[PDB]
Amino acid sequence: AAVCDICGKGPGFGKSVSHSHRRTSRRWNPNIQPVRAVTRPGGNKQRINACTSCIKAGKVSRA
RNA sequence: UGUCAACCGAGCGUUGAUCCGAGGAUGUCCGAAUGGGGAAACCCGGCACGAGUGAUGUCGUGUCACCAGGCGCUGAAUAUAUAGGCGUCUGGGGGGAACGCGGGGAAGUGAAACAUCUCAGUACCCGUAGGAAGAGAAAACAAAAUGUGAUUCCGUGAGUAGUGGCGAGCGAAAGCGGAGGAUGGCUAAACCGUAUGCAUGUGAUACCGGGUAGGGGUUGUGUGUGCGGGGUUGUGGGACCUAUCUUUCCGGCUCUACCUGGCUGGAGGGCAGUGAGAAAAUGUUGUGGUUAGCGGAAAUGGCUUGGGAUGGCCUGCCGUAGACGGUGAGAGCCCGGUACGUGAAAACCCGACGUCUGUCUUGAUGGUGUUCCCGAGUAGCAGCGGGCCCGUGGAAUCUGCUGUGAAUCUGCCGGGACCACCCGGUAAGCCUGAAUACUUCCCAGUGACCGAUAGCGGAUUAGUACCGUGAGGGAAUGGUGAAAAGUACCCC
RNA sequence: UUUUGAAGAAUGAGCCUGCGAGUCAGGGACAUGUCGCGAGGUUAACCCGGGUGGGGUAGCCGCAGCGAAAGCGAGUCUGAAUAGGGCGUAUCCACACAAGAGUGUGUGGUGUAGUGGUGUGUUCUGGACCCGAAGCGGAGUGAUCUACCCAUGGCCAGGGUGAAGCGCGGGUAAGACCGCGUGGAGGCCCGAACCCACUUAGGUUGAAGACUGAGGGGAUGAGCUGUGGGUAGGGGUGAAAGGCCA
RNA sequence: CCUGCAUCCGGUGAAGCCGCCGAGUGAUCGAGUGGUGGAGGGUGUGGGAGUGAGAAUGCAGGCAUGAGUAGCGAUUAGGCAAGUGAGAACCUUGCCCGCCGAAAGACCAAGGGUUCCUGGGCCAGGCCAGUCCGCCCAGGGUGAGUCGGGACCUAAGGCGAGGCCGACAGGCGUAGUCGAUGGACAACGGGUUGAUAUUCCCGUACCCGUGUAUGUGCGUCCAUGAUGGUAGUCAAGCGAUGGGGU
RNA sequence: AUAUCCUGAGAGGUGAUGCAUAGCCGAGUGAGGCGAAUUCGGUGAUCCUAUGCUGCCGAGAAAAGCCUCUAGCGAGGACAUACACGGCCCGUACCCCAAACCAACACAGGUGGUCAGGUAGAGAAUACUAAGGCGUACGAGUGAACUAUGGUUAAGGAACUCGG
RNA sequence: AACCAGUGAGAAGCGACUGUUUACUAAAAACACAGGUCCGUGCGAAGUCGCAAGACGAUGUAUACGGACUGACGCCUGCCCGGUGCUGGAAGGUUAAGAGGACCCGUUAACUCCCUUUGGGGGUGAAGCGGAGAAUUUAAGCCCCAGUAAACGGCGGUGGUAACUAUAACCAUCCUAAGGUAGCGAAAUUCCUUGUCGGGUAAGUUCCGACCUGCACGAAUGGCGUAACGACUUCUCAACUGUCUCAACCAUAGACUCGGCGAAAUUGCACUACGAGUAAAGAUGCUCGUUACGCGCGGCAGGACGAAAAGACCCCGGGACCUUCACUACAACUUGGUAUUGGUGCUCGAUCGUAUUGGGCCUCUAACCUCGGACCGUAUAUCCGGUUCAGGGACAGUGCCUGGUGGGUA
RNA sequence: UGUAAGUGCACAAGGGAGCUUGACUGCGAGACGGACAUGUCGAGCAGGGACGAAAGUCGGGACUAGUGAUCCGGCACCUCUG
Ligand SMILES: [Mg+2]
Ligand SMILES: [Mg+2]
Ligand SMILES: [Mg+2]
Ligand SMILES: [Mg+2]
Ligand SMILES: [Mg+2]
Ligand SMILES: [Mg+2]
Ligand SMILES: [Mg+2]
Ligand SMILES: [Mg+2]
Ligand SMILES: [Mg+2]
Ligand SMILES: [Mg+2]
Ligand SMILES: [Mg+2]
Ligand SMILES: [Mg+2]
Ligand SMILES: [Mg+2]
Ligand SMILES: [Mg+2]
Ligand SMILES: [Mg+2]
Ligand SMILES: [Mg+2]
Ligand SMILES: [Mg+2]
Ligand SMILES: [Mg+2]
Ligand SMILES: [Mg+2]
Ligand SMILES: [Mg+2]
Ligand SMILES: [Mg+2]
Ligand SMILES: [Mg+2]
Ligand SMILES: [Mg+2]
Ligand SMILES: [Mg+2]
Ligand SMILES: [Mg+2]
Ligand SMILES: [Mg+2]
Ligand SMILES: [Mg+2]
Ligand SMILES: [Mg+2]
Ligand SMILES: [Mg+2]
Ligand SMILES: [Mg+2]
Ligand SMILES: [Mg+2]
Ligand SMILES: [Mg+2]
Ligand SMILES: [Mg+2]
Ligand SMILES: [Mg+2]
Ligand SMILES: [Mg+2]
Ligand SMILES: [Mg+2]
Ligand SMILES: [Mg+2]
Ligand SMILES: [Mg+2]
Ligand SMILES: [Mg+2]
Ligand SMILES: [Mg+2]
Ligand SMILES: [Mg+2]
Ligand SMILES: [Mg+2]
Ligand SMILES: [Mg+2]
Ligand SMILES: [Mg+2]
Ligand SMILES: [Mg+2]
Ligand SMILES: [Mg+2]
Ligand SMILES: [Mg+2]
Ligand SMILES: [Mg+2]
Ligand SMILES: [Mg+2]
Ligand SMILES: [Mg+2]
Ligand SMILES: [Mg+2]
Ligand SMILES: [Mg+2]
Ligand SMILES: [Mg+2]
Ligand SMILES: [Mg+2]
Ligand SMILES: [Mg+2]
Ligand SMILES: [Mg+2]
Ligand SMILES: [Mg+2]
Ligand SMILES: [Mg+2]
Ligand SMILES: [Mg+2]
Ligand SMILES: [Mg+2]
Ligand SMILES: [Mg+2]
Ligand SMILES: [Mg+2]
Ligand SMILES: [Mg+2]
Ligand SMILES: [Mg+2]
Ligand SMILES: [Mg+2]
Ligand SMILES: [Mg+2]
Ligand SMILES: [Mg+2]
Ligand SMILES: [Mg+2]
Ligand SMILES: [Mg+2]
Ligand SMILES: [Mg+2]
Ligand SMILES: [Mg+2]
Ligand SMILES: [Mg+2]
Ligand SMILES: [Mg+2]
Ligand SMILES: [Mg+2]
Ligand SMILES: [Mg+2]
Ligand SMILES: [Mg+2]
Ligand SMILES: [Mg+2]
Ligand SMILES: [Mg+2]
Ligand SMILES: [Mg+2]
Ligand SMILES: [Mg+2]
Ligand SMILES: [Mg+2]
Ligand SMILES: [Mg+2]
Ligand SMILES: [Mg+2]
Ligand SMILES: [Mg+2]
Ligand SMILES: [Mg+2]
Ligand SMILES: [Mg+2]
Ligand SMILES: [Mg+2]
Ligand SMILES: [Mg+2]
Ligand SMILES: [Mg+2]
Ligand SMILES: [Mg+2]
Ligand SMILES: [Mg+2]
Ligand SMILES: [Mg+2]
Ligand SMILES: [Mg+2]
Ligand SMILES: [Mg+2]
Ligand SMILES: [Mg+2]
Ligand SMILES: [Mg+2]
Ligand SMILES: [Mg+2]
Ligand SMILES: [Mg+2]
Ligand SMILES: [Mg+2]
Ligand SMILES: [Mg+2]
Ligand SMILES: [Mg+2]
Ligand SMILES: [Mg+2]
Ligand SMILES: [Mg+2]
Ligand SMILES: [Mg+2]
Ligand SMILES: [Mg+2]
Ligand SMILES: [Mg+2]
Ligand SMILES: [Mg+2]
Ligand SMILES: [Mg+2]
Ligand SMILES: [Mg+2]
Ligand SMILES: [Mg+2]
Ligand SMILES: [Mg+2]
Ligand SMILES: [Mg+2]
Ligand SMILES: [Mg+2]
Ligand SMILES: [Mg+2]
Ligand SMILES: [Mg+2]
Ligand SMILES: [Mg+2]
Ligand SMILES: [Mg+2]
Ligand SMILES: [Mg+2]
Ligand SMILES: [Mg+2]
Ligand SMILES: [Mg+2]
Ligand SMILES: [Mg+2]
Ligand SMILES: [Mg+2]
Ligand SMILES: [Mg+2]
Ligand SMILES: [Mg+2]
Ligand SMILES: [Mg+2]
Ligand SMILES: [Mg+2]
Ligand SMILES: [Mg+2]
Ligand SMILES: [Mg+2]
Ligand SMILES: [Mg+2]
Ligand SMILES: [Mg+2]
Ligand SMILES: [Mg+2]
Ligand SMILES: [Mg+2]
Ligand SMILES: [Mg+2]
Ligand SMILES: [Mg+2]
Ligand SMILES: [Mg+2]
Ligand SMILES: [Mg+2]
Ligand SMILES: [Mg+2]
Ligand SMILES: [Mg+2]
Ligand SMILES: [Mg+2]
Ligand SMILES: [Mg+2]
Ligand SMILES: [Mg+2]
Ligand SMILES: [Mg+2]
Ligand SMILES: [Mg+2]
Ligand SMILES: [Mg+2]
Ligand SMILES: [Mg+2]
Ligand SMILES: [Mg+2]
Ligand SMILES: [Mg+2]
Ligand SMILES: [Mg+2]
Ligand SMILES: [Mg+2]
Ligand SMILES: [Mg+2]
Ligand SMILES: [Mg+2]
Ligand SMILES: [Mg+2]
Ligand SMILES: [Mg+2]
Ligand SMILES: [Mg+2]
Ligand SMILES: [Mg+2]
Ligand SMILES: [Mg+2]
Ligand SMILES: [Mg+2]
Ligand SMILES: [Mg+2]
Ligand SMILES: [Mg+2]
Ligand SMILES: [Mg+2]
Ligand SMILES: [Mg+2]
Ligand SMILES: [Mg+2]
Ligand SMILES: [Mg+2]
Ligand SMILES: [Mg+2]
Ligand SMILES: [Mg+2]
Ligand SMILES: [Mg+2]
Ligand SMILES: [Mg+2]
Ligand SMILES: [Mg+2]
Ligand SMILES: [Mg+2]
Ligand SMILES: [Mg+2]
Ligand SMILES: [Mg+2]
Ligand SMILES: [Mg+2]
Ligand SMILES: [Mg+2]
Ligand SMILES: [Mg+2]
Ligand SMILES: [Mg+2]
Ligand SMILES: [Mg+2]
Ligand SMILES: [Mg+2]
Ligand SMILES: [Mg+2]
Ligand SMILES: [Mg+2]
Ligand SMILES: [Mg+2]
Ligand SMILES: [Mg+2]
Ligand SMILES: [Mg+2]
Ligand SMILES: [Mg+2]
Ligand SMILES: [Mg+2]
Ligand SMILES: [Mg+2]
Ligand SMILES: [Mg+2]
Ligand SMILES: [Zn+2]
Repeated sequence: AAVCDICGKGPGFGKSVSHSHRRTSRRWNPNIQPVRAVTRPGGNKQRINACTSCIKAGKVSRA
């Protein structure tokens, strides 16, 4: 739950602000889920972490 | 025949010692440690080739990690195939004082308190290479001037325009003047060829510019990929037809033989070359400098005090050399050397002079109307955060994440919301030296800087003794005199 | 020294020789002397000179001010108002006009002085006269004593107390129960080593940075101890006292 | 005090120190004189100061009183004759007396590294003097097929090829290899020098390996046998990285 | 069935015509030579049989080695005797209930384990003692008070002290 | 016969016993201890450490495990559900993000009047581009209603009503939830207190047994007893003794002289009297007066505000830790939307059949999930990966925004 | 004699009656006391009003208490900017 193995999108770091205008540390992590990639026509897939961006763009096929 | 620091015994050298300059071998063990093991410098092996004993026991020289990337073989449950397994080559594991790039990232303290702020993007950490790095060829400014023309670094522009519990504080840009010259080059798209596959075929009147004609595969027609031409831009450009001008020879092809228009090979003549624009090697110069050395001028002058003249008085000489040190007391002419001249076996790097490599000349020049192209989850939009003076405020621009999601030249984006008219430009791919930053080391120089409680903690046994089981802390100790001639000898 | 008030019984001083304290940086600011120039002064960054010298007009202040502005100008803003007011035209004298509500309104003159270096007092930003804590964060180091647990050994001198069970003689129909011999279960009892620390006297510039002399509790267990291992600081551990962590 | 400039002094004695004599309204001065010394100084006028001490329970070094006062670190206690030598209650020899004796004795592991022996001396140390020493100097000294460890095996635990997770840094744990306080494993008595002893010697034992010779002696090539009975295997001898006992 | 096997204390023979010793001679920092008897009883273990046996519950390491089995290799190997050989690396002095270790010291503390004689004694307590080792590092004198550790004391016995 | 070698009894209080604790002032009435009750846990559990895998719980499965209060054994364990938590009913009101676009304006196409010639100067209006943007939708929390005291908690005063004196020993007044059941009581609780009564010696503010006037005893922060036990606290009795009237004597190690070595704290100065005075209010050091040869040794300690640690007690200023309905945040938990995210069916609505795009429910498998079984990588593997079989399944988990609880942390 | 006290008012500022909103706009010569900013009075000018024939008075209440800076923001208008 860190980075997409394909596009390598790492998490970004920022500062969270309360309604009292006081600052504090917080982190944002890109949406990535475990899916079996469709790359070989042979009909075999392997467990690889992927990101919604790559999945929806189809860089790893759906089948 | 190094040195602390005398002393003895031993020896070499004119047949060139010692010394210094360049290159070359050996180089026990640990230390990324990598034959295996482990509490640093200590224990135990395999394999091959040699040495030794009547044979084991023994001994010498090689070789015996891991990971990643190529290449070859092999193909499990399981069939296609993969994972996995073997053989062989190429690379990497650590260290380094400062200098860079991208991230993470704190608390003391001011506001006479303090949450926002500031301290500060500081200390520290992480991943990273170099001798420098990064950045870089406008989707840039400005405003009606017919302006500038890549980037970087300094001085102004000013403590102003702004911002802030409008407190404490924080802080630009444009333009202008300087250092440098390369206002440089590459790459995917529009279309033909070629190894292919996936396909399907009316498998025959379609593939080839016209005419004579032979046939049914340069597949008849589509798709994705590797390989060579033609193109690289803003007054838009590039691909197709249509006229004009056309600065070597020959061959094979445009299905085929014959004329017309195109594709490709073999030979002049230019073009550059270690180069960012393509890469590899091989044949002949600079008293270019550097790593040592060598030459190098003139008073034993006289008189005086003296232990000692390098002190005082009087006479000389050199000066392309009166910088600086030593010598028994302040030395141009005593010594070391200074001005100046020379000077290298080997090696270094620079520059210049020579085989070889490769694009183009099958090609270039100025026009025309039509059909296709100009960098995809991108630009923009909505939500949540950063840093620009802008501390969400009307919020421009850049950027991180999540959803939605566009077009190809009367297209698109920019001139601090936004609309209309004007003006500039062509992002979503990649390289690019010169102007700049720094010294752990070496060479040469300087001090209205310190002289032993000062000066680096360290002028001597120095990061030693010592303290602490640890990170770590951290001490004080120079002057005899010209030479030791360091007081023979006698006496208590 | 600090005190309104002290020779003090308010503090500092054993003696001696050394070491120890209003400086620096910036074209900063105000003020004050000093030198050139004079309606100008004035150079940065950067070039050429073993050298302090010579170039370098990019910049900054006075030269006109008023008004938030479109602007205007010896005037200007407020304003319906030459109608009074706010700011400015260096200052002055003289000449005329008004009231003499103190002064103002119009003409002519002498005519204005600022700017660069530098000495000195203060001030701005750097810790800015000298020295002086309890505490915070980041990064690292310790469970060899002390707490707990884990694997593996050793340790407890002597002497008493006698459950179940068992066999025999009684009781019963069988028992419970009644006596007789064996057994040593006991977080049982008295008492060594070891371990603990209750009272008491000494020590207190001690022999010892927490002991000694007399007495005091366990001693087969929640026992004692050796060997090697694990537990890291807003945390560990803790038969729980706000203890321990060299 | 250091410096630019111009001057003067100095082995016929420059700088500090200790006196005498004097001098200015002050911080002081003397080119006026005496002893010590041996190597650089003064005046005039400019520029720059780490430029002037008595106190902060200041710091480095040296030294005052209490002071020739307390103590000289237990629960046993010495005495005598002789010797050595300059020195003897503290050293050597001999004779009495006392103390300890679940230790105040004889040993192992951990712990230190030359404290062990021989020879030399007694300015450093021993709480006093020392001929003595756990002071130092110079030399010498440590002997394993069988004792403790390694080459044999394992635990609580540590490392960790692959791998999982994690923004990076990093946390986990498989196969394996490390880790005695355990298991198995083969020697005892006596003698010996100034220091070594299950180690050397004497006497007698035990456990693994290699070579040669000899004797039992069995097969490969013949072939009986048992068979499942022509033919195909075979039970010799080794025997596990595997199974099962211990 | 004391069948058969295993184990196995203790006893007995061998090791040993050897070694050592009480003692006798000369000989002294000491060495040399010679060298007797060595039978029977009592007491009695914390040591052996013993990983035994009997009770109890809180219910009690692994690997290696050894034996065996085949799988599998296999034509030389097994046994016995004799002769002649090899058997690897580190630890090895001295100090150990302390003047040599832990405590700043030549310290009134601590430090795991093994040896345990005689007499009285229940004893590994207590008293004197053998083997064995010590007189441990400032001394000599002196009826002061006072201090501290002991010893004794008429009659009352707790009347002091907050408190036997 | 030396040495060695337990005083005993009678009560009360507290605790059931043996045990453990503040190294270095406190060993207890403190702590735990076996008994019980309640709460929570359906199994890669809850609870943990760890942002994650994973590990413990357990190589176990409610006749167990985690949390809480109590403490052997005997007789027992009263009333109250308003407030706050917890478990249920959310059947209504309220509101976040997101969907949604009533109306409005800016903008110039087109224009509405003069004014020219080739849309502005004095208002209408299309599209596109933008802005605030309203009504409708929502889920949680909050308000509403029941249960729970071995959950945190509370359990009063007021008046009247006996045969002579004594008071309430029944009824009603306010309130809320009721206004102390058993048991005990001048106690480890009691200020007025040495309360009153009986025991104890001559004397008893201690002690023992009772009296109820319980400021301010009380039954799971338990009450009253209780065999045995306690280096726990208080009192009484016999024996004893130098603890006393009342002290005396003897020995050891110092204290003392002699010999040797040789110590520390402090220190402004010194040929450092006293009586009465004088002052920063207590004088060796000042005024008047009295006394007093110089220098030592052994003894005693009133003074020299003697030595020790920049006073702990007080205040000022600044820290640290702690508590909560003080403020502001965070972790964690929890609610919806949205992406991951698929197909077919029933059922509810805003331009009784006609149009509305979002809710509720049931199904199917391919996404996805399972510390389920069997095989292979594999000689040794409870790791890991792959194939297959078997179950869940468009949920859950996880990204982004958001509403709530939140002394667990800052 | 509205609201406490004092100072005043018998001429009125006590009461009664008719009309009317000067409880205006643009200004202000000078003084009052104050460390600072806050606080107090005022003659007189112009516009356009009120009362009164006129002379004349009116910039709230016989007098002294009935209140609050800075910053930020809202509303109307403006011959400012853009
Ligand atoms: Mg990731
Ligand atoms: Mg950041
Ligand atoms: Mg912050
Ligand atoms: Mg060399
Ligand atoms: Mg070599
Ligand atoms: Mg290695
Ligand atoms: Mg290694
Ligand atoms: Mg590779
Ligand atoms: Mg296949
Ligand atoms: Mg590196
Ligand atoms: Mg403050
Ligand atoms: Mg503050
Ligand atoms: Mg900043
Ligand atoms: Mg480089
Ligand atoms: Mg660039
Ligand atoms: Mg770029
Ligand atoms: Mg600027
Ligand atoms: Mg400031
Ligand atoms: Mg091309
Ligand atoms: Mg191209
Ligand atoms: Mg001379
Ligand atoms: Mg001369
Ligand atoms: Mg010179
Ligand atoms: Mg010389
Ligand atoms: Mg010189
Ligand atoms: Mg020379
Ligand atoms: Mg902002
Ligand atoms: Mg904004
Ligand atoms: Mg604009
Ligand atoms: Mg243009
Ligand atoms: Mg472009
Ligand atoms: Mg540069
Ligand atoms: Mg000196
Ligand atoms: Mg250390
Ligand atoms: Mg002062
Ligand atoms: Mg004073
Ligand atoms: Mg004063
Ligand atoms: Mg005074
Ligand atoms: Mg005094
Ligand atoms: Mg004082
Ligand atoms: Mg004082
Ligand atoms: Mg004071
Ligand atoms: Mg001093
Ligand atoms: Mg001192
Ligand atoms: Mg200033
Ligand atoms: Mg000035
Ligand atoms: Mg001047
Ligand atoms: Mg005026
Ligand atoms: Mg800290
Ligand atoms: Mg550790
Ligand atoms: Mg029984
Ligand atoms: Mg018994
Ligand atoms: Mg007893
Ligand atoms: Mg003592
Ligand atoms: Mg200490
Ligand atoms: Mg004691
Ligand atoms: Mg004791
Ligand atoms: Mg006693
Ligand atoms: Mg005892
Ligand atoms: Mg007792
Ligand atoms: Mg007991
Ligand atoms: Mg016990
Ligand atoms: Mg550690
Ligand atoms: Mg407590
Ligand atoms: Mg401690
Ligand atoms: Mg000088
Ligand atoms: Mg001279
Ligand atoms: Mg001289
Ligand atoms: Mg002289
Ligand atoms: Mg001299
Ligand atoms: Mg001068
Ligand atoms: Mg001067
Ligand atoms: Mg200066
Ligand atoms: Mg100074
Ligand atoms: Mg001084
Ligand atoms: Mg000192
Ligand atoms: Mg003293
Ligand atoms: Mg004394
Ligand atoms: Mg004494
Ligand atoms: Mg002693
Ligand atoms: Mg003697
Ligand atoms: Mg004894
Ligand atoms: Mg004994
Ligand atoms: Mg003993
Ligand atoms: Mg040891
Ligand atoms: Mg050792
Ligand atoms: Mg010795
Ligand atoms: Mg000697
Ligand atoms: Mg000596
Ligand atoms: Mg000494
Ligand atoms: Mg020696
Ligand atoms: Mg050996
Ligand atoms: Mg492991
Ligand atoms: Mg690895
Ligand atoms: Mg691991
Ligand atoms: Mg190991
Ligand atoms: Mg071991
Ligand atoms: Mg031995
Ligand atoms: Mg026995
Ligand atoms: Mg051998
Ligand atoms: Mg060895
Ligand atoms: Mg030895
Ligand atoms: Mg030793
Ligand atoms: Mg030793
Ligand atoms: Mg010992
Ligand atoms: Mg020591
Ligand atoms: Mg000692
Ligand atoms: Mg000791
Ligand atoms: Mg011990
Ligand atoms: Mg014993
Ligand atoms: Mg004795
Ligand atoms: Mg002895
Ligand atoms: Mg005494
Ligand atoms: Mg006594
Ligand atoms: Mg008597
Ligand atoms: Mg008596
Ligand atoms: Mg009394
Ligand atoms: Mg009493
Ligand atoms: Mg009670
Ligand atoms: Mg007890
Ligand atoms: Mg306890
Ligand atoms: Mg404790
Ligand atoms: Mg204590
Ligand atoms: Mg203690
Ligand atoms: Mg205590
Ligand atoms: Mg206790
Ligand atoms: Mg107790
Ligand atoms: Mg307890
Ligand atoms: Mg109960
Ligand atoms: Mg229980
Ligand atoms: Mg319960
Ligand atoms: Mg769980
Ligand atoms: Mg409970
Ligand atoms: Mg209780
Ligand atoms: Mg209790
Ligand atoms: Mg209720
Ligand atoms: Mg309720
Ligand atoms: Mg309530
Ligand atoms: Mg909407
Ligand atoms: Mg609720
Ligand atoms: Mg309610
Ligand atoms: Mg009572
Ligand atoms: Mg009671
Ligand atoms: Mg009471
Ligand atoms: Mg009382
Ligand atoms: Mg009483
Ligand atoms: Mg009493
Ligand atoms: Mg109470
Ligand atoms: Mg309760
Ligand atoms: Mg209850
Ligand atoms: Mg009781
Ligand atoms: Mg009595
Ligand atoms: Mg008596
Ligand atoms: Mg007496
Ligand atoms: Mg006597
Ligand atoms: Mg004595
Ligand atoms: Mg004494
Ligand atoms: Mg004495
Ligand atoms: Mg002495
Ligand atoms: Mg003092
Ligand atoms: Mg007085
Ligand atoms: Mg007095
Ligand atoms: Mg006083
Ligand atoms: Mg006096
Ligand atoms: Mg006095
Ligand atoms: Mg006097
Ligand atoms: Mg007088
Ligand atoms: Mg007299
Ligand atoms: Mg006193
Ligand atoms: Mg005092
Ligand atoms: Mg204090
Ligand atoms: Mg305070
Ligand atoms: Mg804290
Ligand atoms: Mg959503
Ligand atoms: Mg979703
Ligand atoms: Mg989507
Ligand atoms: Mg709160
Ligand atoms: Mg807190
Ligand atoms: Mg009236
Ligand atoms: Mg008004
Ligand atoms: Mg005025
Ligand atoms: Mg008027
Ligand atoms: Mg007026
Ligand atoms: Mg008025
Ligand atoms: Mg009126
Ligand atoms: Mg403010
Ligand atoms: Zn991706």
